[PDB]
Amino acid sequence: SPPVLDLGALGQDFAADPYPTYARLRAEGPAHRVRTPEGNEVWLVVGYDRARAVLADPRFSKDWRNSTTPLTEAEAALNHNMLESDPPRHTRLRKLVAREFTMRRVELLRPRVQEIVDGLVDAMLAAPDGRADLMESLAWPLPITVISELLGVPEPDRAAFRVWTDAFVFPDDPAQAQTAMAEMSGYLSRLIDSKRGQDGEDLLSALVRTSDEDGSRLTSEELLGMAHILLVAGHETTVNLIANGMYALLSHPDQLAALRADMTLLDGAVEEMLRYEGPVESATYRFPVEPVDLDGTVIPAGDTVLVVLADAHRTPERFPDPHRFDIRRDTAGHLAFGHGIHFCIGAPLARLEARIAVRALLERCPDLALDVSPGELVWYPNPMIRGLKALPIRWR
Ligand code: HEM
Ligand code: NA
Repeated sequence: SPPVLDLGALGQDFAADPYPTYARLRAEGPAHRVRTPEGNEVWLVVGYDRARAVLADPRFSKDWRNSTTPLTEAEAALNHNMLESDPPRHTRLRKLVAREFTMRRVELLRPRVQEIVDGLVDAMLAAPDGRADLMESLAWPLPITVISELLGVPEPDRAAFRVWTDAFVFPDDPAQAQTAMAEMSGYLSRLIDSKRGQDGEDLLSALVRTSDEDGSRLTSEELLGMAHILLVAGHETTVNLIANGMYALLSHPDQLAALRADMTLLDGAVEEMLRYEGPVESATYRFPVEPVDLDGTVIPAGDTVLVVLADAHRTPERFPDPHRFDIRRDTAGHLAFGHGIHFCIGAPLARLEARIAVRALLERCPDLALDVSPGELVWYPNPMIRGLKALPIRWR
């Protein structure tokens, strides 16, 4: 049970390029005890077949009642949400919003998502020197705007979320992440109270009435948990898809040129962005309900287990020539949105946002290029998140 590797000790080189580390683990076997840079001891599961199996394996629970790790008040306040639940709670909670997120319902959002991206790109192109940070200009504001509109988060409240997620992803120290959790929990409880009795038609207003009409269908703690998960999971990964995906495309001129020559390759290109540079480096916490033996390594009941999606996607038996970004590759079966009962409910909306943003950038910036050498980029060390601090670009 002591870790074999402290990922914090490896520093920024590991954050920027974690792949050799994970591949070395994979060659030793499927599961490994590590300490993360944040100080948590966890098991990593590596290798595509084992990763896909554990994601779908009901022996691995998502409910903190099966973890041996105790929670703070702030943590406990937010965890009654579907991603941190098992059936039957999972089943009930996801049913409450499944209809909002279907391919057909999401498709009705297209004109508004297009308007948002057109507006943000209009503002970017107005820059004096034909330079911007893609993160600040597009990748961050697009997804927070879309989820905020859907939920009903007023415009001046939205900037706080970048501060909070910065604190959850890359905390200066553990106290800072706890403070941000406490702040966010209080804000969401205020926002829920502010919708009650206001006859709003946004999704948070509907969820507040669902809870008030029957507390057995959605309890007040699950109402706060649902607001939390939809708002945070509903933008944070999309931001990094857009920036990671655009970094990949701009880093590979042959693929960029293939896309420009045939824009019907756009959906496959966004799938290979997910496969090659997806934002979820490792899935969210799983806890074995009983001891689980993975090819002779026994993970104790209750320990925290991270499924390393990033290493599954570089397993060459499953994705041949895995280090090549190839927008024409067969990407079907990637794990970037997970697999099994927790498979991302946001996938149609994430795809719609990322496809619209990538198309608008290529159409509106015919000479788009990176305005930064790779060595000036700064990546997050947390093995759960693959993402950049900034992505400077330039166009004609
Ligand atoms: C490119 C963007 C996205 C990626 C890569 C992504 C990835 C994932 C993954 C890997 C999981 C499952 C995690 C696990 O099993 O541990 C998941 C779950 C989830 N995602 Fe996404 N996501 C994205 C965008 C979105 C959006 C736009 C929404 C807004 C609805 C959203 C809402 C959720 C929620 C609520 C869950 C929990 C589902 C459940 O437990 O049944 N996600 N996402
Ligand atoms: Na990382």
